Formats: sequence, C-alpha cells, structure tokens
Amino acid sequence: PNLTEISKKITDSNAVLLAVKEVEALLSSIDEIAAKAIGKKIHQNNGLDTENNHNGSLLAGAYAISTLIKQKLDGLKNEGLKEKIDAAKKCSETFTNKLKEKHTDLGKEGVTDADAKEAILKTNGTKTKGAEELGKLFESVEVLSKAAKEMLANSVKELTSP
Amino acid sequence: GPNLTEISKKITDSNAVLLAVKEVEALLSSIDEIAAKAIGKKIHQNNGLDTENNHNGSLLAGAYAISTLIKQKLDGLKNEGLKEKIDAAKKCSETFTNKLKEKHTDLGKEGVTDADAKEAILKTNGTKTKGAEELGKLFESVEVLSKAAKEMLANSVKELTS
Ligand SMILES: [Mg+2]
Repeated sequence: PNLTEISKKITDSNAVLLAVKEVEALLSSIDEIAAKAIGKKIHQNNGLDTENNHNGSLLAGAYAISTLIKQKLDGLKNEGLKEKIDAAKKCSETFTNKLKEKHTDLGKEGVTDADAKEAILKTNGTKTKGAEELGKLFESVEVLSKAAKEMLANSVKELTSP
Repeated sequence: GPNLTEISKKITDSNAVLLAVKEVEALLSSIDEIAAKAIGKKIHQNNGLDTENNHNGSLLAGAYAISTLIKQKLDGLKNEGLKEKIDAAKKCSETFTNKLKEKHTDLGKEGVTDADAKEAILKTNGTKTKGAEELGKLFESVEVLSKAAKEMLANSVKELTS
C-alpha cells in the first residue's frame, strides 16, 4: 500500500469529521438548554430551580447558536459530502427562519415555557414554533456525520486491506 | 517496517479521544457564543437579534446547564496519558459551575442585568467577578488538553512515514 497518500487521506477525512462533529456538538448544546434550562434559574444548591415564563434571553442564546451552526456549515467544503452539506445548510436556514417568523412569541423577555418548548425542544408534544425544523436539522447533520465518519474508516482500513 | 496493525488501532484510538475532547471544546464555544451575542438580546423577525436589556436569567440557566454537561463529558474521559490534563479540566470545570451557584443572588432570577451576565459568562469582559474568570481558566485547561490529544494523533499518524 501507499503509506504516503493514505496518510494524507486519513488526515484530510479526519479534519472533515472534526468540522462536522463540531456542528453536532453545537446542536447538542441547543438540546441541552431546551431540556434542562427552559423555565429554570440558577439555584445556589441544586444548580437549577423553577422560574416560569421568562425564556426570552434563553431563546436569544439558542438563536445565536443556530446562526453559529449555519456559519460552520457554510465553512464546510468537501467534494464528496457536498450534497449532504447543502442539505444541512438548507434545514439550518429553515430552523433559524422559523424562530424569526415566531418573533411575536419568542421575541420578548417573557417567553412562556410552552412556547419555548415548541421552538427548541425536539421531543416536545407540539413543535409548531421551530422544534420541528430543529428535529429535521439534527437528522440532516447526523446523516452528514455518518458519511464523514465512514470516509475516515475507509481511509484507515486501507492500511490493512488490498 | 512500520507495524500497520498496531499503528492503525493507535490512530483509531487517539482519534476517538480527540473527538471526545473536541466536543467539550465545542460546548465551550457555545457558552462563548451566547455570552458575546445573546446577552441583553431577544429574537427579532428581521435582524435575528434585537435589544432587550437585563432579563438574562433564562440565558444564564442555559449556560449553567451547558457547564454541567461539560463536566459530565470530562468525567467520561478516560486516558492514561492525558489523565493529568483531564483532571485539571475537571477541576476548573467545577470551579466555574460552583462560582455561578455562589453568585445565585445575582444570576439566580429572571431579571439578570447585562452587566452581571457579562461578569459570569463573558471571558473577555472588563470585570470577571461572577464566573467569567473561572470560565477563562476552564478554556485554558481544555485547550491544553486539546493540544496534547491533537498531537498524540499526529504522532500515531507520523509512524506511517518514519
Ligand atoms: Mg425590562
């Protein structure tokens, strides 16, 4: 085997994976705050305690993270994964735009827990304010993650295969 | 002659560690993103984010939630070589999370001022007496862990040509 080209093939696919994985983690943070921070507030002993319907700043954060995610996806350049990247970029804008569209419900300090959940809690009973689009975004990125993850393996399996 | 059998598992293993560390790094980036872009903001239908001062309570809840998640991820890291650098990050992670709880009087309510929020989660702010200082050190601890783990992968990949 050609240990020269395969080395740069592993280095390259790995770099791509890392980039994709970063977007994945950024998504995990939105899931974490949706599941743990909605309707909460810092508590000296238990970390988080109840504080209902003032989720505006928390939504703002989610939004900032979504635009950061969009930024990261646009930064991804890869021949092979190109089609799966554009799919993620598309769903990304859809999610970000739904939040903006729901500005009357999410664009204020006193955002209700119910509305917050409909915007960023992908496992909520109702997802009419963005959570639906978040759910699809996850799916899109996970697909891109699968591909990128395998390209790395394929490149690494050339060190022990014809 | 390079032992392509062991070197392959050496690359696969060190790479897994890197990803785990990189995820924590990314989660840290989300706290920086919301600190720099979401404090004192609210969703706006056209400009994405608009001014909405001093209602940073839910946003801080999110930050807290992300910090505990980070602690959770670091505790999951197991690696002989990086052990010491991991325990350093774990330590700083608790310090940060505990400073937030300690400042519950200022950060534990819906009406958290932009000034106080910046002192808790904006590592580049002039004053860092409510958590920012500790967040800065945490970043440093993780970046150090990132360096090491990033090189161990390089060293394992450079065995294919040395
Ligand atoms: Mg006010």
